[PDB]
Amino acid sequence: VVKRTMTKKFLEEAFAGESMAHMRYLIFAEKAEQEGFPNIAKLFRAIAYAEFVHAKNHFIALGKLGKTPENLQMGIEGETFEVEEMYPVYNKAAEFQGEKEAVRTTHYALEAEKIHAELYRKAKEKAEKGEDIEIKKVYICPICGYTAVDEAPEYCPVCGAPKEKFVVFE
Amino acid sequence: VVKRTMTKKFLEEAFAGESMAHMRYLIFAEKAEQEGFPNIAKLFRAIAYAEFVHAKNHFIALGKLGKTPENLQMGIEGETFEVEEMYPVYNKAAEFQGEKEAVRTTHYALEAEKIHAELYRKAKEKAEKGEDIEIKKVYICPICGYTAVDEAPEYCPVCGAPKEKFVVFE
Ligand SMILES: [Fe+2]
Ligand SMILES: [Fe+2]
Ligand SMILES: [Fe+2]
Ligand SMILES: [Fe+2]
Ligand SMILES: [Fe+2]
Ligand SMILES: [Fe+2]
Ligand SMILES: [Fe+3]
Repeated sequence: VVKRTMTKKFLEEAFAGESMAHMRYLIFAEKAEQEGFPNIAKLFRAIAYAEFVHAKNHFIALGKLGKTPENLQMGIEGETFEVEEMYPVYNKAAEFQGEKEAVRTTHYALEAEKIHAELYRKAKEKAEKGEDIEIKKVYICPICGYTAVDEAPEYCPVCGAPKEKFVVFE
Repeated sequence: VVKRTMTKKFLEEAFAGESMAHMRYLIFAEKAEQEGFPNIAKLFRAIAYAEFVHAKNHFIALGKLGKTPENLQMGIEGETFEVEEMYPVYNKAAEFQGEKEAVRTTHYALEAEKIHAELYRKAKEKAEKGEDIEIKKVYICPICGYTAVDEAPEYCPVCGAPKEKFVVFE
């Protein structure tokens, strides 16, 4: 594990840089596919995976990867931070500055993070006992990120998108 | 598109936050799989997607998504910055502080970004003319992220990984 202050800071910045590059490429791949460039989209997705490898490598060097129970905990804290601190404030700020678009994206994220924090809490209770959670599939709204396990509402409670549009993980 | 300075800054911060959460979850998912928790891995992957939706929303709100040619340009500039500026410096600093692990992770990323920059350049020249790129498959080394198109090398020149370890994108 890296211990020197400056190098740790640099690896942290590189992890953030790699994460954003990976994210942009997933976004670009989707856009390229919609524009009629399937091979360019394929290129973006592959490189996005390469950035995942870079990010994971820095992540491990910082010694931030642990066992599932500990990983779920990192998740619980991050989600909880976004629910109680970050998004409420960013949302209130956007409201205050009249940026309706930002008011919407932060509202979208916030409601979903509330669900994430809870699912991770339930999951840890299991993992911590050496047990896997019992879930068949997960629904994710492609519009606002609303998340549902096993059973989904007919329409997204946040944006109202029909269930037919939810991305399914099974 | 969001214009106010503070809200714009907050959305850029949220984009970074969502990107890193997305990444940590993809990393945690692979770990959960390796530890024997396939359902928890499923949850991590599903939620990773939800964070992609959130980041995509902020990114679009910030007005950073354009047509494929322009998106490739953003990629070219990002990769070039990492190749010419960021990684050579972080790598040198890591070496100077004797953090061998970081020397390795920054070197792995560096060699790969050099390839990425060139590939996006090639792709853009085609996209500019309304043409897709002529690539059938893309191989990615799961160890260092080394990237090769159409054919995988006998062994990864960067980390030494055998050809059979490459992840294929077709
Ligand atoms: Fe990278
Ligand atoms: Fe979340
Ligand atoms: Fe929704
Ligand atoms: Fe999120
Ligand atoms: Fe790259
Ligand atoms: Fe490699
Ligand atoms: Fe990168």
